[PDB]
Amino acid sequence: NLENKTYVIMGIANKRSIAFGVAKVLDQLGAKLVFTYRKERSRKELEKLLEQLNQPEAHLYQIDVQSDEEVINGFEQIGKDVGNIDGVYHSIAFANMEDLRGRFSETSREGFLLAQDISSYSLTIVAHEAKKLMPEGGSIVATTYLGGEFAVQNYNVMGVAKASLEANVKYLALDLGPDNIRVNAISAGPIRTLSAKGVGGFNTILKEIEERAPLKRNVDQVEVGKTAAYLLSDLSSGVTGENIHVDSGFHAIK
Amino acid sequence: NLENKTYVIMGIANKRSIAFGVAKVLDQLGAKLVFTYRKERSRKELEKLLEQLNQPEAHLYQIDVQSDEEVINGFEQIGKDVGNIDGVYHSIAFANMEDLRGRFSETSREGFLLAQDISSYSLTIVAHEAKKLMPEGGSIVATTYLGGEFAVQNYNVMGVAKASLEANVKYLALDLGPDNIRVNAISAGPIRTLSAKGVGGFNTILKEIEERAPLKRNVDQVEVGKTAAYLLSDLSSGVTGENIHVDSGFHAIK
Amino acid sequence: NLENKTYVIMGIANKRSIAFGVAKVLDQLGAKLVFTYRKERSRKELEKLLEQLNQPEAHLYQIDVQSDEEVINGFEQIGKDVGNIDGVYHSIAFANMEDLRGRFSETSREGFLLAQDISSYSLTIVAHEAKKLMPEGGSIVATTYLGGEFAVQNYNVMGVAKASLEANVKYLALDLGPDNIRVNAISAGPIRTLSAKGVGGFNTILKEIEERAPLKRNVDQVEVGKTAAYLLSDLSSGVTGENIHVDSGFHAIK
Amino acid sequence: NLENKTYVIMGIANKRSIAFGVAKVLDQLGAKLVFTYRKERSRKELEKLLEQLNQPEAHLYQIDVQSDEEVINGFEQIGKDVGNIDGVYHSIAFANMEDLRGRFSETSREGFLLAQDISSYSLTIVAHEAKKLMPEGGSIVATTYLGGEFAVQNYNVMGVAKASLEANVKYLALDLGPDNIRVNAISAGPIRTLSAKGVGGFNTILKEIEERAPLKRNVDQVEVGKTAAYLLSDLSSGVTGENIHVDSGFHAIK
Ligand SMILES: NC(=O)C1=CN([C@@H]2O[C@H](COP(=O)(O)OP(=O)(O)OC[C@H]3O[C@@H](n4cnc5c(N)ncnc54)[C@H](OP(=O)(O)O)[C@@H]3O)[C@@H](O)[C@H]2O)C=CC1
Ligand SMILES: NC(=O)C1=CN([C@@H]2O[C@H](COP(=O)(O)OP(=O)(O)OC[C@H]3O[C@@H](n4cnc5c(N)ncnc54)[C@H](OP(=O)(O)O)[C@@H]3O)[C@@H](O)[C@H]2O)C=CC1
Ligand SMILES: NC(=O)C1=CN([C@@H]2O[C@H](COP(=O)(O)OP(=O)(O)OC[C@H]3O[C@@H](n4cnc5c(N)ncnc54)[C@H](OP(=O)(O)O)[C@@H]3O)[C@@H](O)[C@H]2O)C=CC1
Ligand SMILES: NC(=O)C1=CN([C@@H]2O[C@H](COP(=O)(O)OP(=O)(O)OC[C@H]3O[C@@H](n4cnc5c(N)ncnc54)[C@H](OP(=O)(O)O)[C@@H]3O)[C@@H](O)[C@H]2O)C=CC1
Ligand SMILES: CCCCCCc1ccn(Cc2cccc(N)c2C)c(=O)c1
Ligand SMILES: CCCCCCc1ccn(Cc2cccc(N)c2C)c(=O)c1
Ligand SMILES: CCCCCCc1ccn(Cc2cccc(N)c2C)c(=O)c1
Ligand SMILES: CCCCCCc1ccn(Cc2cccc(N)c2C)c(=O)c1
Repeated sequence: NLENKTYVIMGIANKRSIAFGVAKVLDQLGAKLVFTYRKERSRKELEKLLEQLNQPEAHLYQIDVQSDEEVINGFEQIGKDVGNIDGVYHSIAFANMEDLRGRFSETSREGFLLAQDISSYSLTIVAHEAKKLMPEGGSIVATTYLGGEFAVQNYNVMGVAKASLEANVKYLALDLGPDNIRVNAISAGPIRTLSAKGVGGFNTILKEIEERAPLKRNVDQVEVGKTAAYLLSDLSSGVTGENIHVDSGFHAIK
Repeated sequence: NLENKTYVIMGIANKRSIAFGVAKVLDQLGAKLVFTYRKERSRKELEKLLEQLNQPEAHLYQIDVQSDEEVINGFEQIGKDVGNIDGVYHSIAFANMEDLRGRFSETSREGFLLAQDISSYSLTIVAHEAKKLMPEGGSIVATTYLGGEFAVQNYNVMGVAKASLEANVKYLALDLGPDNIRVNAISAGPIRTLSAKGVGGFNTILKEIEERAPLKRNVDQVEVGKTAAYLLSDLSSGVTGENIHVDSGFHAIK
Repeated sequence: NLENKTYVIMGIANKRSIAFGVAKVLDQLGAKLVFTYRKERSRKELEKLLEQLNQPEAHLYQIDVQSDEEVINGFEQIGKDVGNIDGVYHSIAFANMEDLRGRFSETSREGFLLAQDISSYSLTIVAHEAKKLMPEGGSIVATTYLGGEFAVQNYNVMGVAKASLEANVKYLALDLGPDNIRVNAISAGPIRTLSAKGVGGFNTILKEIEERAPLKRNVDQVEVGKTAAYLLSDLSSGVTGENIHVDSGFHAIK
Repeated sequence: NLENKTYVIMGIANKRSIAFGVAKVLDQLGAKLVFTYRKERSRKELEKLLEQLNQPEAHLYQIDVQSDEEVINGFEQIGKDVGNIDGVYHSIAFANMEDLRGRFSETSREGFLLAQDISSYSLTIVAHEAKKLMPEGGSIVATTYLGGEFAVQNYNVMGVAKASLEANVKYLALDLGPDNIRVNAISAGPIRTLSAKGVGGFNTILKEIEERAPLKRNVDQVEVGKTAAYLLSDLSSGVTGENIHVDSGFHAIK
């Protein structure tokens, strides 16, 4: 039960956002939810979305994770507006569609470092700031993909970013363990999201999952949300630096 | 919420049993619980224990996992007495204290194969039978230790048994995925159990955990129970073939 | 260069044996080679094989790894006949074709424990004895398959055995590190061997390898032999407890 | 035997450089060696070093891996001066000593992205260019550390860079498998190098290695070189996307 719990959810873009699947679940558990977005234009569509939730007031903040300030300030503000929080969900990442199509060896330096910045570092600084709002401790969860652990056809630069992220988690988990903050990640299966749109051979994989994954099916944002809850809750106390695959156990086969 | 859910808990020896830490948690969630023991003499002490739970009736069955029958029959009987179940918790293992003290290379063939039998195979056959009581599917969880993934001083033969077990889980998870049965494992941190008694230097490790583990503390049977619940519940739907470390994130460091 | 080096090669059944691919390579490096076989009937075919090698004398010993003695004695004898050795190659394993076809959950206890015995334990005892012939230290290598790390369709019980083996290596590596003995394993790609014959969907995999493996091709006994040499030689000094995938990098993808 | 083989060695700073330990070994095998350095001032000290090798002519090129051009041009030039090559050794990495001392969560964005750039991306672009000099294929090897796989006290940001690198390898290995180029990495144990100087907790670890590592000792640049040779040679044909721990098997314990 998540009453008296307040979580920050970063990275909602639409009803298909994975971070939304999470929100639904948390909301359904009576958690007070706070949200962050990148561009203004999103914000309206956003508020439109919230209405499907039993959130008394809508607490929306605009943070683009590339700006040290937008993050530092953004959080401080939340600290002022809602006080302390219990945890953060991090559903943010980016890469140039080019660098995902081209051969990986052709990947550009900007494209590379960019993905590293948004998809991995963001977590570090976010944690550092969120820490300030979790005096008695709390839980942080980030979203990764199997391509962080293996070379996945076409995932290219994003793969390396995820790999980087998955390590980020461990180092954070260690750094903040003492401050009683748990840091874990969810390796999600492929899901039909905004960003999932436009990727080559996506549909192929979804099918290969059904055909090969132990559960012979695919996963959804809710299932992720559920695991997310486990992780954000005291249920997963004692679990830190872990990466949980919510992917029909596709990770376990070969 | 675990009303209308019925789980079989194997491997309770006492109040310090990990499997007991699990039971408490499940009971506290309104699950109907069934138990199994190896020797009669335990059974009394056992009933004595249950009394701390809000279990209407006590359903205790005697199964030594070395006997193909005791298992086949034991389960069938449960099927008759309680009908279908939602899952099974497997907290069973054994190894000869000799083989854990001696150099690993000196390990005897019996000692070796014995541990494999009780600590790993047991799961396989248990799953096969439990399957019959989970028509609409369900969840199976086994308990492993970090020593299944790395050579841990002194864990010796038990290490290899766990390794074996952790693979057992994956192969099972794959085999029974279609039948909608999830199979996962919990890599527990060191806990003061009956069997934990008598192990060389154990106390050293417990301390090293506190000193090195991200959370700078140790874990208990409850924390495991909690994760166990996550895994046994529909919360962990979409998670199969996974090994979750409930160990203060000690698994993540080096 | 492998003159003045003497290695024991266990598990040759024919010209297609992986252990043979190894032998060729070692022989080609001037190593003195010793061999072991299970049944008499093999021995003749064996001697027939050796003739393709520049081995002055043929040193063949009969050891079935299920017999504690055949191993203890077998080695002692070698110790008497050839004195000290530099290392051992272990290309032995077994499982019942039944248990590989049936669902994994249906696996029989004998079938299970049998595979564990031959495919994993064998190593332990072999090491213990070979140790006696390597006073200044040496190198031991065993052969595993990817299915020890992931649930591979149909590998079933053999998978778990390999998993067990891969751990055996680590625990041995640790145990004998001080005695300056390195213990490592080769995760080989699928190769057309005697035992490879009769397995379901084998041909499928070989193709999937070519199509998906980074090298877009398959591997042979020689390539393994080559890596084997690296491992058995002082080249791989400082490497112990490692598992090297000679599989066109298939292990690295997903 | 490495006659008729030409390899590019990047990242020599002094006689203690790991890349130097490699060079010695390769030179000792009759390989034609090409070198790269970052700053001019190094170059002299460098030529001074070469003299210890049986290299007919010294082929030294200046490439700082942060410049897309210095790399593109640098290689093209080599292509003109020495024609085609057989492979590349990558012994380059950097991170700000600050970010390694501070808590990881405090890591600055520049510091972070910088390490990613030099320590990981560099490989990608280097590969892309070196590819052009390896028409019939070849082998690329990079140097990583255990902290890429686990949170290692103090390794902080460099850890994440290595993690990133280890993924880079896999994705490259896959991308260039078809062009018959193998890409692998060496996870080296701690070694007393120029850069190793100034790290906190260094001497401690070196000792913990001796005390805990299976081989109960430490490793040197040569041992690495040796494995490097295995990897760069046709010996490791069939091995790609692999990470080999040359660390006295410390990786295997816990
Ligand atoms: N979809 C899938 O199959 C998988 C997804 N994941 C991961 O899940 C997470 C969410 O992806 P998903 O929900 O699928 O789809 P979404 O694209 O809906 O969510 C991603 C969010 O990231 C936001 N974002 C991007 N860059 C920044 C930035 N610099 N600052 C702030 N926000 C930013 C986007 O905002 P906007 O559009 O408003 O800019 C969007 O809200 C990511 O970490 C992704 O890697 C992992 C494995 C599989
Ligand atoms: N304690 C720890 O620190 C750790 C424990 N674990 C694992 O957690 C699980 C629980 O162990 P733990 O709680 O430590 O101690 P427990 O002794 O409570 O649990 C082990 C149980 O196994 C039972 N058992 C043994 N052999 C058989 C058999 N052939 N058939 C049926 N039951 C059998 C024992 O019953 P009886 O005495 O009646 O025979 C005992 O109740 C085990 O799988 C263990 O390996 C993992 C990591 C660390
Ligand atoms: N083939 C492949 O694709 C792969 C094979 N491997 C591994 O490589 C190794 C060699 O298999 P492979 O060479 O392919 O095929 P083989 O069948 O030619 O070799 C297996 C060997 O095991 C021996 N053996 C079996 N039981 C015993 C025993 N009790 N005592 C002594 N020797 C015994 C057999 O001897 P005999 O017939 O004389 O009893 C035979 O020489 C095995 O460990 C296998 O697991 C790993 C990955 C892939
Ligand atoms: N030392 C250890 O224990 C371990 C080291 N490693 C790795 O081994 C590699 C070599 O480190 P090591 O040999 O230990 O010590 P060194 O510091 O002697 O070598 C590092 C070299 O990298 C060069 N370099 C750094 N940045 C650049 C750049 N931008 N462009 C070109 N060259 C650059 C340096 O050049 P210069 O000074 O001339 O500018 C120097 O020659 C690194 O990748 C490191 O991460 C991995 C595991 C353990
Ligand atoms: C080529 C394999 C495709 C696997 C699909 C899983 C997936 C789908 C989407 N995303 C998000 C993503 C991927 C690539 C670029 C961007 N910007 C974003 C937000 C992921 O990180 C991962
Ligand atoms: C060398 C470190 C000791 C391991 C501490 C954690 C632990 C404690 C107990 N057990 C259970 C165990 C260990 C040894 C023998 C037996 N029979 C049993 C049931 C484990 O598997 C593991
Ligand atoms: C289901 C995937 C098949 C993978 C083939 C690779 C392989 C081929 C042969 N062997 C040896 C083997 C396999 C099966 C049964 C037996 N007895 C033996 C000795 C292995 O352990 C592994
Ligand atoms: C607390 C763990 C210490 C491990 C020392 C091993 C090591 C020693 C040196 N280096 C190179 C290094 C380390 C730190 C900063 C920089 N710039 C560089 C190039 C490594 O990447 C790794």
